Amino acid sequence: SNKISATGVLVELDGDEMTRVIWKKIKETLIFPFVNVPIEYYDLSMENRDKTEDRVTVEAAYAIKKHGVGVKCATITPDEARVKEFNLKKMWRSPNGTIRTILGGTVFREPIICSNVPRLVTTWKKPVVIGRHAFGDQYSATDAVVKEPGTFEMRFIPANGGEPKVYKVFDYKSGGVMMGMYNTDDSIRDFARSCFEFALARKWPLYLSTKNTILKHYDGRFKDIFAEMYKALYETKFKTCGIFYEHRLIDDMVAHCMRSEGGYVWACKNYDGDVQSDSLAQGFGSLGMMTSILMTPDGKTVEVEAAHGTVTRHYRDYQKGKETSTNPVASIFAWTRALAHRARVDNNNTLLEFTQRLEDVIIATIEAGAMTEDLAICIKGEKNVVRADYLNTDEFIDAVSQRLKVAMQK
Amino acid sequence: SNKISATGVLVELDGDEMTRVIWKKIKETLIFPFVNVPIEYYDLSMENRDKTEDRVTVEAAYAIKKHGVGVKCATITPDEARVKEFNLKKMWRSPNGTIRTILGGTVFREPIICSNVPRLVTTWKKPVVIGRHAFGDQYSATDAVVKEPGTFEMRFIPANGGEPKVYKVFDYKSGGVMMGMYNTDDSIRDFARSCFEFALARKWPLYLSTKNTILKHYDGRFKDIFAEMYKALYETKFKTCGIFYEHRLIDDMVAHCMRSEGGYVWACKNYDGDVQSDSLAQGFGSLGMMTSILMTPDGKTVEVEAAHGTVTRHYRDYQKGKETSTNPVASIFAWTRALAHRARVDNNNTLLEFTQRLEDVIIATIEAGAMTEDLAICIKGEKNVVRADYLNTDEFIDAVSQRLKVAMQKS
Ligand SMILES: NC(=O)c1ccc[n+]([C@@H]2O[C@H](COP(=O)([O-])OP(=O)(O)OC[C@H]3O[C@@H](n4cnc5c(N)ncnc54)[C@H](OP(=O)(O)O)[C@@H]3O)[C@@H](O)[C@H]2O)c1
Ligand SMILES: NC(=O)c1ccc[n+]([C@@H]2O[C@H](COP(=O)([O-])OP(=O)(O)OC[C@H]3O[C@@H](n4cnc5c(N)ncnc54)[C@H](OP(=O)(O)O)[C@@H]3O)[C@@H](O)[C@H]2O)c1
Ligand SMILES: [Ca+2]
Ligand SMILES: [Ca+2]
Repeated sequence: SNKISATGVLVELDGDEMTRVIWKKIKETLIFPFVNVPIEYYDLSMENRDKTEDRVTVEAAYAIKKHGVGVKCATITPDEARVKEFNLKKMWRSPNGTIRTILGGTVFREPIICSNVPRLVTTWKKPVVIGRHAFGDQYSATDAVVKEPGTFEMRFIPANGGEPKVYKVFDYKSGGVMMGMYNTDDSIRDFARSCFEFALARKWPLYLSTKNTILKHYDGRFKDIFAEMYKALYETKFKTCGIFYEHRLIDDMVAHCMRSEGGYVWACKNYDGDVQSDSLAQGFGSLGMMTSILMTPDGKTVEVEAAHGTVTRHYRDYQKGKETSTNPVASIFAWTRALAHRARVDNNNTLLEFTQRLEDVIIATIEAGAMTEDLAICIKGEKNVVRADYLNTDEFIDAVSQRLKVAMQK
Repeated sequence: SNKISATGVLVELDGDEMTRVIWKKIKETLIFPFVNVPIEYYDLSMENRDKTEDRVTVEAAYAIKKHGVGVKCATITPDEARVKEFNLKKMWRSPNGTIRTILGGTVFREPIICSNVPRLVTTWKKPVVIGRHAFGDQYSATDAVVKEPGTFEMRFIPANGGEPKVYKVFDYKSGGVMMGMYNTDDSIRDFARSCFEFALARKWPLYLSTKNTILKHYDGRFKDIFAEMYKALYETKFKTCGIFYEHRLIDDMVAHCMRSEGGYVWACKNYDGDVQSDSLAQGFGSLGMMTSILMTPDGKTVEVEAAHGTVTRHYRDYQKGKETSTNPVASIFAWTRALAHRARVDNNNTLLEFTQRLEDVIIATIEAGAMTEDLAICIKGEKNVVRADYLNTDEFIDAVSQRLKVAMQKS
């Protein structure tokens, strides 16, 4: 019972509403008792984001680049109703957006799985981790209606005074609609770097979906760039790891995902990752059972968080004194994942040990049958759920806490 | 009570490989012995499309437009390999894309369910019917890699002689990639008309996914057009059946599809409908249990078929001379679906009842354990099925024929 320490620092980003109440508890019960982390702490509450005029958000991001690891609690992103609620003198940009620009990199969503908790998709046994390429295809396109008959044309004008090449796209007769989109080789090459680095670190294979049958050039450039890089830099390493990479056609990927056991990383384009991430996440079940995690292209800088929001509907009931059974595992797993990275970077196996315990002690505690209300509802259905079927949030943490001590051997 | 018939006509398209052999028995066994509806027959064997330069294809399209109701056996879509196998001439176009263009409107995939055959998604208790647009967008789009540094711009050049309209799209420094797509107001309008008609006729409610969050002008146009057309011609008729039209984003809709019981028509754009139809394909179980049906904008003209292809691999065992358990139920349902549409235009409640019992009989056939391999692998899983769990194709069709004549008697 020597409490574990570290050698580098861990950047903590505190947040809002219900997840903050949960954050605080976790640190008191599942982290600070068992381990001493140096923590550079930025408070990203809405209150304190407003007070520093967002400066702490940016400060937090740069710290993550200096130090190399960050955990983030759910933070409210301000909108119109929020500016009236919290009296903000500015509608500040979503802190994730701010953070993500500065760090750069790609977001991987990895769900936590338990035996007894069933999935919507019977086949699924292991994580399917979708990486999403955020730099714009349709998200930075330029769209327009066509009210007159006429002709939609595309010019590529070379900057070295060279001859423009132009493209007949369509001659409309009645009305219509037109669009143009783009992407960079550098944005793609960074998307690729992230993916290869994540899947390698995780010791999973990597898939890539495109529709390159139809868009032989546009979607072709993705397939190629991944290929260029793979057999250059990654193929030997993956092959030592017992993993691989293949490009699949998007039509096969959805079918493969449907039919498959799982246990792989799925890298897909901006639009595809956006559409798929929601069905996929639904299918695995509770949003408390999944974590986000941005990974820069080098693979040394990581920001990690639960893939749910500040779960406000519950933060009301907590204010009103009512019992609440918000699921804390995604939050808890943000800590363990993030601390793991820290350990893997500093080559620190007492800390890397701890993270393995907690991760699996959580799965044990639910696998045995102690679970928050949402998981009960997967097993037992939404009618049928009685109070003895779920622990509330606080008594679940106290339940993983004892079970952790049990497995503090070594 | 002997054999019955109807005054309107079916339009039979003969197809090729395994599905052509199943086709031959389906008729002789399950439908012709109990139903004698007139048939303007058109053979569409890959054989014959070489022998008439893809021109029986087009003839058949216009045959259906003229007559109102087609049924189609699967056909080969010429690969570069199929050229060497059959004959040179031209590496032809797809007879599906050929007949679909000629007739206009939209294709709706509808799965068939059996209580004892599980889905991969533990909530799908009712069918989910994707209608894919199948025109424009990324499927007729121009694309280019960008090797130099330069500007990508878009010009709209009016036909009348007016001012071009230019759009600065991007300025490349390194290398990049570019693209442009169109869709037309009259393709979305006919996409819309068909869906509203189809959702109505089948008494299911109608969703439409877009991305008008992102693509305000482009996707909005779709949103606005269904909104226009719903109010002005369908919103009344929908409420007089107890159904609704709603738009959702594509994110909610795929979250919906996954968590929802089913029993709706989901109009998808050309790219969403290609992708999503494949997730639904696998999720329901077997392509043996799904029919593609093509409805024109007016909704008075249909060409129905099976969602699967010719089942080449099975046909290869048929040539070795070996046993095969190819699932005919989609092909049979393709008949009972056309004939049903033939009946509701003749007001023929006799033929309408035959189609419903035949379908009821194939369902209870499978619910009492009599089934083909694919459905055996759907229950027991790929590597745990043995010969004693499934019937071959002949045994199966014969098993339902026996079951059919008893249900004809007891009434
Ligand atoms: N990481 C981030 O920064 C991030 C991301 C997204 C949203 N948000 C913020 O969160 C706020 C609320 O957004 P929201 O309520 O739409 O999204 P949400 O927090 O994901 O809540 C949606 C609903 O999902 C259920 N849920 C989510 N997490 C859960 C958990 N851990 N345990 C049990 N149930 C859970 C709850 O349903 P019931 O009502 O049935 O209990 C909840 O009301 C917003 O102000 C937004 O800015 C932050
Ligand atoms: N006109 C059309 O309706 C249409 C549509 C799509 C494709 N096609 C054409 O069909 C040809 C063959 O393509 P394909 O083999 O990839 O697709 P397919 O004919 O749909 O067969 C795909 C595979 O899925 C399984 N399967 C499909 N239908 C089945 C059934 N009724 N019963 C049992 N198993 C079934 C079989 O796998 P196992 O052998 O593993 O059991 C089969 O080999 C191509 O030339 C293609 O162009 C035609
Ligand atoms: Ca999304
Ligand atoms: Ca497809």
